[PDB]
Amino acid sequence: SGFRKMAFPSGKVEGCMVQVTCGTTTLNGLWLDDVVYCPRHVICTSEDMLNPNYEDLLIRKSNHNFLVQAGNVQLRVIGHSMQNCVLKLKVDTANPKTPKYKFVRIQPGQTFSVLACYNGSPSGVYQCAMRPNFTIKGSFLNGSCGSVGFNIDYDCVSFCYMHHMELPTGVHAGTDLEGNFYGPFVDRQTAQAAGTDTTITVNVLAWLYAAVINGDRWFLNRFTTTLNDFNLVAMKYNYEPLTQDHVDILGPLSAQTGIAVLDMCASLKELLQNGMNGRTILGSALLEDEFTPFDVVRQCSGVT
Amino acid sequence: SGFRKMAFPSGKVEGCMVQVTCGTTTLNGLWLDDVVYCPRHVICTSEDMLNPNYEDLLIRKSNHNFLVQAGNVQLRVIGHSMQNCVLKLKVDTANPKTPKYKFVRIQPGQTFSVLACYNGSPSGVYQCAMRPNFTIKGSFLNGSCGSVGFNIDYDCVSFCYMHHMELPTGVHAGTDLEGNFYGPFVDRQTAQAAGTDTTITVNVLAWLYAAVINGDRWFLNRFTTTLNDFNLVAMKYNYEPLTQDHVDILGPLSAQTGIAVLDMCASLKELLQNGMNGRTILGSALLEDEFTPFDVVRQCSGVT
Ligand SMILES: *CC(=O)NC1=NC(SC)=C(C#N)C2(CCCCC2)[C@@H]1C#N
Ligand SMILES: *CC(=O)NC1=NC(SC)=C(C#N)C2(CCCCC2)[C@@H]1C#N
Repeated sequence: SGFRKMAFPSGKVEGCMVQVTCGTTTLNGLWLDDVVYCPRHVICTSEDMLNPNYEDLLIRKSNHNFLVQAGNVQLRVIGHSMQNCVLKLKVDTANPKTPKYKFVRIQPGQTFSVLACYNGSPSGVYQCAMRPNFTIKGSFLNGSCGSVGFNIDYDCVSFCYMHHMELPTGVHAGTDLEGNFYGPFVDRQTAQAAGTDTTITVNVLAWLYAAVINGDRWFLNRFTTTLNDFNLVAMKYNYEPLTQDHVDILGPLSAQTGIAVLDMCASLKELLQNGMNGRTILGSALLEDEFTPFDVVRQCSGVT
Repeated sequence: SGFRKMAFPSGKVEGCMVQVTCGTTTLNGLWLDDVVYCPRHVICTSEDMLNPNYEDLLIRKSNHNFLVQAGNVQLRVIGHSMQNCVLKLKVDTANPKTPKYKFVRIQPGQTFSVLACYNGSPSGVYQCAMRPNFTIKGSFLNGSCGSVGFNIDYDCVSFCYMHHMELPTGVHAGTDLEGNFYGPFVDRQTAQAAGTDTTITVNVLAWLYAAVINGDRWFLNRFTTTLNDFNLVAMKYNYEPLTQDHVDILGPLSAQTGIAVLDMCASLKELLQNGMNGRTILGSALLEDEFTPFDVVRQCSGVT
């Protein structure tokens, strides 16, 4: 029993972290096979970030201008290319610590672990979600760009995120491992405002099921509702609309607890309309939306 | 910017996790050098746990009765000994993945990361604190016993906890790496009730400083207080008494923010007396007490 915001074990990603320096700018890189992936703005100075033309700045860079350090050993760069907002540095040595991996572009509401890094060295690991406005509420200081987000399925690491930017509001923006930003963000130091950070309804429901499984059941009420009625309430409280796909995804949690998805929806509806009344659910005084239904299943069943 | 419940990168501990089987009971072990550490109740059946005499049960066990599996390879057990509530299995092979390590017995209020494991395989990593009643609010399912808690300083892993038990209330109890339980707990399936789970005052203050550093400053008020006045309020709200040692430990946070420790104490006092009034601090609707002052410094400064 007990329910925690759990991140995946980070060792498989720790063994891929390198330092990438180009001129005076240094950031984190990800060494997978004989390639190093890093934000393309490793070729920029702080002044360049105001209005960078990456194609023009990259013309003035050769393989030897990129320094890649793995721990303390220097990897020889034998090729370089820009792919969207990431640079791919072909090195002469395959990473001996390359785990089984895939690059995945996740959907909003999906969760992943971030291995926060500075100078190619790992400092911490935390769990977070791709917000519905395509930002992440990370914890990143200067020097963390290039840190990646990932999920682990048995022995396979699915890299889903690379840290590139911090918006003026303190939220973070980045790309998948193909260099495409999540959301409408750009790698430029210009005012980029995020849209409404709505709550991930299916995740709140999933966490409400985990609460029931762990004995926190005070919030369970005597009512039910329909998807349309629930959605009218969810729209009022800036919650994402719930779909039949989300109901199907909640199926195993509904089966395990004996609580119909729409019955939990009605419980959530009353919580939105009345508040927690000074009470907690799983040690939280607010409704948690950064546990997907699969995260709850994994944590409540013990998937290694 | 951004503040997250961050755990240490777990790779150095992942490479030490083994499976220990004795008869039909299997739990997690920690392989450091040529020794494997695990809960002594690996020699017990579920019936034995009702009233075990470990010394008597251990007489009927030889080196060959303990099976140790590292990933999938079988380590040869060449010695065994009981040290308090842990068994030490001397194996014929030194762990090639042994990081730099120390065994430390932590004080209540201290935080550490837990690498939750099942069958010697890691499933997740989370951050938690040794509560003032010597329990931990972990997340452990059947098969997780033997999972360890640790802190990392540069390249050195300080192991501080080993999971041994779940109390009837859902909280967890365990030992340091010398087999001594934190608190008055015993490795017996008998009713053990925990004492008052009080709030770690110095950690709440430390998290209030992290909030100020990250821009959440609504709670800062126009008052100050004394240690004695603050402590009268802290006693009323089941908060630990704050000492001059705790004030000294908060010194760097006080220096960085320009907020005197007793001024933050007065802010905390008003928060205890009025509540949050529906507001959040660092995305939390309650006061967080599982970040030590050192954790805040590390996260807000970028220690790898
Ligand atoms: C996202 C990020 O922080 N980018 C960085 N840009 C630049 S100039 C394009 C930097 C420089 N020099 C640093 C790397 C060194 C520390 C200061 C920021 C980063 C990073 N990370
Ligand atoms: C702390 C804990 O869970 N202990 C266990 N005891 C016993 S009997 C002494 C077990 C058995 N058999 C298991 C290990 C296998 C899964 C069921 C529980 C554990 C554990 N862990």
